[PDB]
Amino acid sequence: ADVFHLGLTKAMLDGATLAIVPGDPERVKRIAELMDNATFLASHREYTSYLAYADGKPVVICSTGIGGPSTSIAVEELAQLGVNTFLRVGTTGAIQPHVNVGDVIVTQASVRLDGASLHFAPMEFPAVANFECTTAMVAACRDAGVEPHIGVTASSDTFYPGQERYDTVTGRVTRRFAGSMKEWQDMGVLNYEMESATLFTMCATQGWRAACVAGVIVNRTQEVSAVSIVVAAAKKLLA
Amino acid sequence: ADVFHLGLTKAMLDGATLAIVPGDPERVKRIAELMDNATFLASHREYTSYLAYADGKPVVICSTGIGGPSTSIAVEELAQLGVNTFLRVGTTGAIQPHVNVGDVIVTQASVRLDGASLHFAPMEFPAVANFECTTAMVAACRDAGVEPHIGVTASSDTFYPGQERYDTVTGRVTRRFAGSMKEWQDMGVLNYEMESATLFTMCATQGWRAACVAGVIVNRTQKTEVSAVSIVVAAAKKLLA
Amino acid sequence: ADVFHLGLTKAMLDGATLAIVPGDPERVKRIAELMDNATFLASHREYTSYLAYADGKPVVICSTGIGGPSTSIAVEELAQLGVNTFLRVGTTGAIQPHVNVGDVIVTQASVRLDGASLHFAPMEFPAVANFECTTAMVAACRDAGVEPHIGVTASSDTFYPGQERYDTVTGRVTRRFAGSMKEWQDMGVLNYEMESATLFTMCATQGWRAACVAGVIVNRTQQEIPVSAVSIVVAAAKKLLA
Amino acid sequence: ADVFHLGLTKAMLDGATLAIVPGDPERVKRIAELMDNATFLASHREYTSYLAYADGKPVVICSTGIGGPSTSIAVEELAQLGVNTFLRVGTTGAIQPHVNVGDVIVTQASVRLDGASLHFAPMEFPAVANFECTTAMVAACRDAGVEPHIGVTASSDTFYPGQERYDTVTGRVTRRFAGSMKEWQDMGVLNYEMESATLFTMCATQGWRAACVAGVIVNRTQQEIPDEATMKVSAVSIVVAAAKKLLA
Amino acid sequence: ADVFHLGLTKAMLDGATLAIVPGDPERVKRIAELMDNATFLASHREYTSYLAYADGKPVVICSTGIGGPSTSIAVEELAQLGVNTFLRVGTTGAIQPHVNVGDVIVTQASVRLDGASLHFAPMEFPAVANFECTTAMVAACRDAGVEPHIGVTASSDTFYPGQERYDTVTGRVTRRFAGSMKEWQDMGVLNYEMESATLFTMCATQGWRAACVAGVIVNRTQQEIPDEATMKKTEVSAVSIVVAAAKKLLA
Amino acid sequence: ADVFHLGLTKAMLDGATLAIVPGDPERVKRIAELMDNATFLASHREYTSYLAYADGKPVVICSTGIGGPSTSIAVEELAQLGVNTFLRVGTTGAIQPHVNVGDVIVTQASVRLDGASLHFAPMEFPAVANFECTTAMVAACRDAGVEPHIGVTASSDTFYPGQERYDTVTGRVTRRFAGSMKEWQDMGVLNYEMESATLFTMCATQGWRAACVAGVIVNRTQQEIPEVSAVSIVVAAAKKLLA
Ligand SMILES: O=c1ccn([C@@H]2O[C@H](CO)[C@@H](O)[C@H]2O)c(=O)[nH]1
Repeated sequence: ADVFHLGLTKAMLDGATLAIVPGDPERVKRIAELMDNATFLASHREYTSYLAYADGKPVVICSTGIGGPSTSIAVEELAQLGVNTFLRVGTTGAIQPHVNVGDVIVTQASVRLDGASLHFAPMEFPAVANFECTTAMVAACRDAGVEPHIGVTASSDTFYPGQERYDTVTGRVTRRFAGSMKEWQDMGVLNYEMESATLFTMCATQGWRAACVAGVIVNRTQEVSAVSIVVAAAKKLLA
Repeated sequence: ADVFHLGLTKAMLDGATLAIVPGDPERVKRIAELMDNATFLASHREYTSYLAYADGKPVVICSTGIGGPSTSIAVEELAQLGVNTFLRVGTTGAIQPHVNVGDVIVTQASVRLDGASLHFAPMEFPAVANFECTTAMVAACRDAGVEPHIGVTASSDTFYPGQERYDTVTGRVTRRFAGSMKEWQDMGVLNYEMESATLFTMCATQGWRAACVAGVIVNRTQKTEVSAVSIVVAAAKKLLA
Repeated sequence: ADVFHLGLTKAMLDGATLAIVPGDPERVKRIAELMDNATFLASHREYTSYLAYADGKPVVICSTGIGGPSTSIAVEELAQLGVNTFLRVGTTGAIQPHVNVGDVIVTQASVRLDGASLHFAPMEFPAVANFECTTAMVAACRDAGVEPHIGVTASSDTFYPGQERYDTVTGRVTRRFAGSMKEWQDMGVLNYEMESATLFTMCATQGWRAACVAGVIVNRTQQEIPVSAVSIVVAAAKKLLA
Repeated sequence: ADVFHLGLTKAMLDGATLAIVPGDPERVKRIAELMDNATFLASHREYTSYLAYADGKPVVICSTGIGGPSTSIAVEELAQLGVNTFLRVGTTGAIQPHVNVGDVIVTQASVRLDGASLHFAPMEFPAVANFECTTAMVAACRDAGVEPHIGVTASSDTFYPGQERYDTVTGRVTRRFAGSMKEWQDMGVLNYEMESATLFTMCATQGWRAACVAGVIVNRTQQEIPDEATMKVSAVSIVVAAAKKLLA
Repeated sequence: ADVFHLGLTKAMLDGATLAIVPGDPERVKRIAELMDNATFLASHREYTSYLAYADGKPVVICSTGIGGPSTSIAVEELAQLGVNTFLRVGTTGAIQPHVNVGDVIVTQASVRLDGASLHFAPMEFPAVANFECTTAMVAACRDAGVEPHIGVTASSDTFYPGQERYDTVTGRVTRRFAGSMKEWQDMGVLNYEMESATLFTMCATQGWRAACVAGVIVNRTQQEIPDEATMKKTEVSAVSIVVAAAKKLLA
Repeated sequence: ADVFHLGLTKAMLDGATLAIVPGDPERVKRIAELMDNATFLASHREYTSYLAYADGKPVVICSTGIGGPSTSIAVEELAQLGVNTFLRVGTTGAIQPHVNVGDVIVTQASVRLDGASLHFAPMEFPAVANFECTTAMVAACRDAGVEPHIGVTASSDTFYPGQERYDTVTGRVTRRFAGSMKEWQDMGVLNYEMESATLFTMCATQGWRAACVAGVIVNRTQQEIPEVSAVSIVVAAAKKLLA
């Protein structure tokens, strides 16, 4: 290993400069296999990595785990190995009535309901995706005949209280987050997830490109496509 | 009038749903005359408003004044009259050595060094432009042969201490803003201006589209006005097509 | 010009050290004509400036525009030209049912609902008026046989949600400002306007004098949407220059 | 008693509506004795209280103890008993180089370096004195041939790190307060004390009047704490003169 | 004196390194007299100090006054004179419905509702007691047959609005503290007092040991303030407990 | 499964009310096999769980993953299945020079350099361990001849800038965190890790007991980059609490 967590060496990446970063270690192989010559690199903790080839060029695929702290480790260590572009593919719950189950959201920027983003910039800095990569994701969507919801995502350090879920052992939500779902809804926020605010703030401040695409699993008011889009998006950027 | 500061009624706008929003009232007529049948609407305080037509569609041109507070009045009152799209055009000073004078900046999102943004959403919320409008701005630049710098802008409630200027009467910068220019520079921030954080945050939270383009007039580390006004007019056309 | 925005030089001020600073550029002329030898100086963006004379002494009258960001520019640049005293004259919405439309409010200190103030001092610092200048404003009221309604003013970076106005496109206010008008009311706060927190914090921190009088144009216990003040601020200037 | 800490009943105040509030319980009798018919009311914890008469009018003198939390109990319980005006008389450290030992400072408003003020209003609210009472203090100074320093005071929950004293066991100050004396200095701030931010904020928000005069005991551009080398009209005489004016 | 407020010199402490710090100057004598050869030292402002001897070792007993800012001066000045261990003994309003009047509460850590603690470390730092001293307090309670209530305590710069008391002149509490009592109750917080946040944060950051035990004088689910109807105090005594804890630590 | 992420039902836990919670999924088996009848329950995402018995008492062993957010899911979902005590066993970097690589730290309470703790209580609430469980951990060290460093831990949402590591791509640390290591050192804080502030705040507010022991793998006074001691202690501690 040349990096402490991932178990990777710069040579293992074969000059890859772009990473696809799902949350789940168990989804990394299946993403890798949509491209050419997929090969297992390593597995440690929540970090499962593969290499594969998109229209000739190496792409590393590596899981992040759930949440900003585990994401910030993967992104830093990948970047130590020469990665400069991070495409997140994921799952999400929608909070707008017009965002249907099975739909696709491309996150342009995020509400910072996380703590790791503050380890890169004070809260005034916007958690904003790279314009070129977001453009690539949108065009990959439309190629698939899917018009994506493009907008703001609430990115939370918790799955329960910070997404204002009451279906828990205590049934309690702290004052800060009580009433919060309706607040984001009113402001046009599309969905909740748990990594984009760290991912975006850290890449913007450090000089790397990031974007995020997600298939909607649930809608709080009432996913092959997503992986196929992110691979299409990667090939656009590498072309 | 329908609206208390602008002195406008809805009928006056002839169905316009898109405003170009420069900072200076004296630049309003100038922008309006790039389009057809420019016509004075009203002038009160720092708010001068014209109607013109862009490829046959009605467009409002209205000044905001300097800063978020005056901007927030213009945008709300225009939106009361059916405007839903706000395109900001201006001049700016760059903080990155490779952003030369005569370059163009398209602001994708802003550092919130302002107060009025917080009257729309808590600080966690991003001060981000509409993707569709930002896309139009960038296409408008490229049609004119300009590759814009697209990125993050620091949006300040002050021209002097919030932009870490020491060329003032006291020469003092309060602790919060001491060393702050270097901090934004290291984060890739491109420039300082004084309205985008308010404009972006209020539009994103209230359901309106916003974007911002500016020509670089000075670089803190080291024709362009006409260029930026030309670009915003071309983006308006694209959006209304 | 000797300064970046105003279009003025030090010589144009004829040695004035005191400015009257209305919000509205369209009020500067009226103010100046209450004094002697009123002379147009400049007009750029929201900054219209006149000079006039009070009992032989030059006074500059210059607008700030609406809100702290434009105010911070006018104040700094006039201070560049030797002004050290800034008497704001404005309009205001009363929030206490005892204050009537047409009454005058002298702002001793302000709730900092603005952002420019923080570019001069952290929030713990009081947005407080100069004692001598406030004193002069209160006296000018007494001479005119009017109540000066002296107290605390909420100074907001917005006219709409930060003053908890609901007759708007979306009809909503963000959480921070929902209920906020009732909170200031209960705390005895008199009124809303949009410049005094920035003006006071900047003058206090930078060694300049400031004060603020405003005419009440609406009472918010009744409704959201809406010369005395101007004669008082002129009277006060004269007292300070005597 | 009819309040929980001070040990007082409304009848004990003989209709007083104005209090003089020093920090030290050991100063209360001396202040009371500048007035007429000084009489002990109670003493419990740090709260010593006297009644006396100012040009025929009743006045309660009651100590606050050091800091906003103890002050807030005093001011609330007095106000339960019908007090509506609170004149603090204190001691202070000057932070500007020519505000001398023995001078008096009249505090117009305060930097809120306390926690108790936040239990009355969010930090955006100014910790400002009552205009009427501040004017009377200024007037009482001038009558005595003292021109007071009138301005802004830094009002601190600590005597040591929050006033940037370093002659302490660890000799360290936490990051927030490191360099903070220079920031207040540059801003024209006159002095440090430890009660005015809480007193002013609680009074403005609750509808009571308040003011603050204090004598300088040290100049911090010179010394951290006074000693026998430090220089030798009292603030106590000024506050009693001010009270007479307000109740006339 | 060697210090600016307390009126004490190093010699007067006779080498003492442990202080009992009650909030009230009027309790100091009584505490002192539970030990040997109790002797008055000094009294200035809110600071009354005695010396006594616990199994032959010197113990200083000094009041803090109400609230963190007064507490902070006493703790600093005592440490200037060689004290390194501070055992707070106080009174407290229980906020859980079956923590009864007359029970003892050993505070292990504190909600920081004060401002003096921020003068020692940013709010993210925990206001936590010394493990050894808390252990001695718990042990002193059990020796005495009292199972203490060990947990978290809300430590407030005010007695009225910050403890959500409404029986006041205005009968209003600012937005931040409206509904706050219910918030702490839901989180399992046991009680309110007014010193432990400041004392714990300053001691942890400066390298000194602190602990806090307090007797319950009201239950806030019952009454805002106690009266003659309130349960009367039992022979269970927080002052006896603190003295017994001191002895364990000095042994 | 009766919970959304862990893949568990209540019946699978055999009545267990205490969990040992390491950060690494690969550590779960190793911990379980220090106990009796180690039994695989589930593996999903970063969440690997075993059941085992501690002197006859059932105990769940479930990874949290790195960081508060993943920790918060595991703690909540276990508690839905009847777990009420959470003993974290981890690794840590020491920031005090007297702490050696290989020593154990028992965390009494944590500096909240995390964001998930704020999803349970505002920042004034102390990130403090359960007194009983901390005392059991101290006793287990003592029974094993190891002196626990008991104190305050800085618990950070990042491994790099928030622990003021400079050997990174950009080698920059944001203003808030520049000089922070020295600040903590000066305040007597022992060590950095990445889960305790979330764990402690969420348990204390929710009515559950939590404690945390970690083995020192690096001393930051010397360098930035670096079971079975720590794990032995947490198992011994579990036995104490369920007796
Ligand atoms: O309710 C009101 C009425 C007037 N103003 C003042 O008048 C201008 C807006 O009409 C602003 O400069 C502000 O100073 C208010 O803030 N609120």
